[PDB]
Amino acid sequence: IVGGYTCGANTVPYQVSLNSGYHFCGGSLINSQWVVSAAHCYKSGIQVRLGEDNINVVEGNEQFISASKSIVHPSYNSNTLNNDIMLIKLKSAASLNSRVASISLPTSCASAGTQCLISGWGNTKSSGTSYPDVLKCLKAPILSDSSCKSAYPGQITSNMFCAGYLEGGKDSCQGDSGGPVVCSGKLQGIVSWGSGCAQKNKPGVYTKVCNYVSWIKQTIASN
Ligand SMILES: NC(=[NH2+])c1ccc(CNC(=O)[C@@H]2CCCN2C(=O)[C@H](N)Cc2ccccc2)cc1
Ligand SMILES: [Ca+2]
Repeated sequence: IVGGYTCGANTVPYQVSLNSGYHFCGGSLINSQWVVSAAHCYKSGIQVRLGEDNINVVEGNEQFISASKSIVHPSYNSNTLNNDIMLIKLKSAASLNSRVASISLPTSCASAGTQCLISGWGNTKSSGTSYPDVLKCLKAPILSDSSCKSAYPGQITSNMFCAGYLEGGKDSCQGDSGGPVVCSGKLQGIVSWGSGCAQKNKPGVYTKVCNYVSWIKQTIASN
């Protein structure tokens, strides 16, 4: 997260870190057994880390749970990141508490102009690299689809939306991949892609979760 702020420990209790020896992606807890992340975060051997603030220090509220299965969206395209969503099942149910909590799936999509909270442990620099160890947060509005497509002509599908600031300076970044965009209490986006980070006229692009709620609900009920 570039241009954001330190969230505060466990103030985003649905935020998970995906760990394969190191943090490599974010995700969102949607019930005690399931996490939503980005398909571009797919790999084997995932440990889900819940209750995290500083990902390099055991602070006392963590739950570390291995994934038992991962399900990449059936239509994910790795060349374009269309359908950039994946479900991860926990081998044992998380113990839900005020620091480890699920985020509600959208009943309805959100409209342009709605403010959202984006969070993660990704790079905080718009040029170069600095990775924080505590969770960072950013308030950012959904941008119009026309400004999104103007920024990225020929690349935006109906399964994507842009959010952030066309002037630059505030954005998500590498390492935030797969983490949440929460608007009005619903998981509306997943950190997906963009050109650089926090660059002028290059806003963040996010998987449009509301298009996937039927698939999520049917997939978790059958797995
Ligand atoms: N909001 C942002 N500026 C931002 C940008 C990037 C990321 C992390 N996501 C990435 O790094 C993804 C993974 C594959 C390549 N990639 C990218 O974002 C590429 N830079 C652009 C690209 C390549 C192929 C298809 C779609 C988009 C997270 C946030
Ligand atoms: Ca920790």
